[PDB]
Parts: sequence; structure tokens; C-alpha cells
Amino acid sequence: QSVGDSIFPSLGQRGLDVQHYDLHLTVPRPGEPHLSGDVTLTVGAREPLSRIVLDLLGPRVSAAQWNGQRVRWVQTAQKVEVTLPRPLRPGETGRLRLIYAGTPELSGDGLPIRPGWQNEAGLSYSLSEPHGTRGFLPCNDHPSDPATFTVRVTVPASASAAASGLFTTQTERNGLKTLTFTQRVPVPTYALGLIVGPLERRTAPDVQLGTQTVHRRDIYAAGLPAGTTVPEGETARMLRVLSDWFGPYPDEVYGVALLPVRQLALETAGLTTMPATSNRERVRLHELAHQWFGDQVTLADWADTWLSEGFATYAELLWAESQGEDGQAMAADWYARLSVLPSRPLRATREEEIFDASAYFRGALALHALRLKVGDAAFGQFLHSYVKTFTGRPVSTTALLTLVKTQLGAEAEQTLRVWVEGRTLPPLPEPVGAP
Ligand SMILES: N[C@@H](Cc1ccc(O)cc1)C(=O)O
Ligand code: NA
Ligand SMILES: [Zn+2]
Repeated sequence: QSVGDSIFPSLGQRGLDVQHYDLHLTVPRPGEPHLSGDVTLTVGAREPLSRIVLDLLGPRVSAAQWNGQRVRWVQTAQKVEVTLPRPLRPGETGRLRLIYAGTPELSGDGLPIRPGWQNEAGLSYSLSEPHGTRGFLPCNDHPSDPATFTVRVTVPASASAAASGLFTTQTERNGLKTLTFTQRVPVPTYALGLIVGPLERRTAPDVQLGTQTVHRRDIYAAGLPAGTTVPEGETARMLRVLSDWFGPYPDEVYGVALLPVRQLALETAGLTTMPATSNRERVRLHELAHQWFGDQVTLADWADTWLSEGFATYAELLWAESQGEDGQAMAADWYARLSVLPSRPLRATREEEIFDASAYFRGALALHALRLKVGDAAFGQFLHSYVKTFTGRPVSTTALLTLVKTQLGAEAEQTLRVWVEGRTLPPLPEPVGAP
């Protein structure tokens, strides 16, 4: 029935393939949680579905339509359940439209944050990893089912808005502004950035990555601390370093939305949600790395968060070396940090664990061990192939190990496996060197 996630066993619907969310969100008073929504989901299926079952937590649906037609629906617990006139079968699509309104609820965990629709200091914004997007959007709230997004945000004329995707039009009537954003590459629900309140959009010159053009804009909310910046030149340099390692940047634009709040940063798509207290070079790199690892390559199961966070963390070492710093010393710093902490196999079994130090640093050292085993050329080739292999296909730890085995051989697979499996922390991975 549900996606069957090992950590959050009730989220999502088995076999559902949401392909596009067309969301019109209306936020009457930014900074206060009440809101209203008009969303049309374009949905397909991997198995015959007699119902469409979406996650929703807080708001109440008041109307539903299927292909422009009246349809049976019920809202029960944390789900909206839509009974179809006939089964939705693979290869077909339909349009499910839902009208809803009310107060998004924050999930209260274990987790670093209470994810969902945040409200503070005149700002409302999504910070919804892992499973908070369902607070303000009826959705298949699981990273195994990424989708494209077109968002129209209606706000009072004194406010502005920013969502993931390129900004096109802003219209205004009766004291209300409506802004349209189009996210054209599919990302998990939690990677939908959406911020309303006092903010300004600021463009920077395009970045050229060979034949690929990446547009540049950052969001600056009002009231940022003195010195809250995106240093000139930095984002282009990080885009070059990381894309040279991972393959083409997956999106049409990149930037950060700087918020005067105190909170973790989140890799929302092409527009990282960046509270000022997290605004550091290494964090900016890390969140950009997640545009590949997490947003493009998405998780089959939340137990495997290390494939996002370990890879994003390892990107910080790749960045550090590109800036002339000693990568092995950084790996040693990761190890020293872990050597006084409990360790675990990389596949998490508890919600407490999915963003813990093992997911970030034990996962990063796993990739360090692999890299030192196969050499830098093979390792960079492997990362390119990894991103291509799990584009349009959610990744798992088993699938990674299979790819390493076939691409890099059984010895490379065993090197990664000792880091993946095993309750005790392995020794620090160190260069072979001459005999
Ligand atoms: N994904 C963030 C951490 C985070 C986790 C959950 C959140 O809701 C927000 C942020 C990172 O890259 O470290
Ligand atoms: Na999908
Ligand atoms: Zn991360």
C-alpha cells in the first residue's frame, strides 16, 4: 500500500508515479502558517492503481477532480484517498486536482529539525526533509518519486516569493501579487524550495560549463546579519569543480536563498534554502553537491541517506583539494571526529540515525577508501557513471555496491563493503604508497 520505506513505513503510495505538480499556493500573511492551495498532479503508475493516495498533514481538502471531472475522495488520518472511475495502469496518466486550505503541521520527530512549513519573523518557507512537504502540499512524499513543479505563489503586495525553478511572470491585482516558477528537472518533494516574505531576487552572470549554460540568481531576505554574502566568483568555481567530477550540473539555475533565521541549510532544488547561520563556504559547496546527490540521484529508501550526505560531505574534500588543501588531512579530521563517537553500518535502521555523524562522515570515508583503492581517474569515472546510472532511477546501497563491483571490480566492492557493513569503525583509509 505505502511506498514501504524502512524508516517511515506509512509515507507515499506503492506504484504511484507523480510526474508533475502544478501548484497554486496562496499565503495571506507570510510568517503565519495558514494557507490555501490549488494543485493539479499529473500522475502515472507502475502498477494498476484503483486509487490515488497522497500524504497530507494539516490542511483540509475541500474539493477534488479527476481529469476535470467530479471524483470520490476522502481525507483520513494523514492521507487523501481518491477513488478513480477505473484503474490507472502503467503508460496512462491522469490529472488529479485538489483544492485545500488550513494550517500545515510540523512533524515532531531524533531528526535535526521539525520538518515542514516553517513560520517565523515574517517569513514562511518549506524546510521539509525528510517528510514535511505533505504539510503544505498533497503529494507522494517520498524521494523515490521525484517530479517536476510549476508553482504560482500568491502573496500580499508588500511581500515577495521564491520557489525552485526559473522565475517568469509576476502579476498583481487587489493588493495581491502572483509569481510563477518552473522547476523543469524532477526532484524529490522536499527539494521543492518555497519561501514567502520580505525578499529580493538578485541575478549574477551566467556560468558556462562547456556547452551547458547555468543561470545564476540568489535570494536575499530582508534583515540579514552584516556580512551575509555569496562571495563573487565562488559559485562559478564550485560549479566547475563539482561538475568536472560529477558530470553536467542537473538544473537550469543555481543559487542560495539567504534567510535571517537560525536553522540548517537545505539543498532545495537550484535554490538552496540558506539560513545565515549556516552560510559558510563549505556548506555552500555541500548543498550544491546535493543538487546531484539527493536531488538528481534520489533515495530509494530513507535508510540510505548516506548516499546523499556521505557524497555531499565527500564533495567538501574534492572542493578542498581543488583549492590546494590537503585532502588526506581532511579525511583524518573526519576519522578523528568519528573515533570518539559510536559507529554503525551505513544503512540506517532508526530515524535518529539518518542524519547522524555516520551518515555524513562514515559515508564520506567509505568513498575515500574506494577512491584510494582505485585511483583518482577510476574514481572520477565511477562518479560520472554513478550519476548517470541513477538518473531517473532511485539509488540504494545494494545498487551502489553492484555498480562498484561491475565497474571497478570485486576488490573495490569489498573495500567499500567493509565501510558499508560492520558495527565497528574501520581504520582511517590511507594511501597505499610505494612498497
Ligand atoms: N540535508 C541537510 C540537512 C537537513 C536535514 C533535514 C532538514 O529538514 C533540513 C536540513 C544537509 O545537507 O546537511
Ligand atoms: Na515521479
Ligand atoms: Zn547534506
